Amino acid sequence: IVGGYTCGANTVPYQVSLNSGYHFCGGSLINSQWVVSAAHCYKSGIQVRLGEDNINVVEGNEQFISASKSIVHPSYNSNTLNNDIMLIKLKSAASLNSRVASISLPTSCASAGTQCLISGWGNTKSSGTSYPDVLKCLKAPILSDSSCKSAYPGQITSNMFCAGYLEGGKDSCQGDSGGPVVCSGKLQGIVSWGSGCAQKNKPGVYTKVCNYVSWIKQTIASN
Ligand SMILES: NC(=[NH2+])c1ccc2[nH]c(-c3cc(OC(F)(F)F)ccc3[O-])nc2c1
Ligand SMILES: [Ca+2]
Repeated sequence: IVGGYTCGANTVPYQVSLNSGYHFCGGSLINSQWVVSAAHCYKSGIQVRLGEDNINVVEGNEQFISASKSIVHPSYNSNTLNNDIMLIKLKSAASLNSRVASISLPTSCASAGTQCLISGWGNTKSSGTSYPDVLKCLKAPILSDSSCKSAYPGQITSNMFCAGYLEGGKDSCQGDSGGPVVCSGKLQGIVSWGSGCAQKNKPGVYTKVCNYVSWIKQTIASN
């Protein structure tokens, strides 16, 4: 997260870190046995780490659960990142409490101007790599479709939305991938891609979760 702030231990209880011997993507807990992340974060040997704040130290509240299976959207395209969403089922259910909780899926899509919270352990430098130990947060607005499409001509599908600042300085970045964009208590986006990080006129692009709620409910119901 570039230009963000320290969220504070366990203030984002649905945030999860996907770990394969190191933190490589974020994710969101949506029920005690399922997590939603980005299809581009797929890999085998994923351990889901819940209740995390400092990812390099055990300080209490963490639950490390192995993924039983990851379900990448059947129509995911890695060259366009269209349908960039993946569901991960946990080997056992997580214990939910105030530090570990799920986030609700949206009943409606959010409008431009909606302010959302984006969080992650991704890079905090737009030029170079600085990875924090603790969870960073950023409050960003969803942009209008015209500004999004004007920023990435021909690269935005209807399953993507842009959120961020065109002046630059504040944005999600590598390492934040797969994580949550929550607006009004609902999971509205998944950190997907962008050109560089916090670059002027290059806002972040997010998977539009409201378009996948029936797919998520149907897939969880049959697995
Ligand atoms: N500017 C953004 N809002 C943004 C968001 C997620 C990203 N994820 C990545 C990303 C970058 C990776 O390494 C690469 F820069 F060499 F391509 C690898 C995985 C990523 O998800 N870049 C990203 C940029
Ligand atoms: Ca920790």
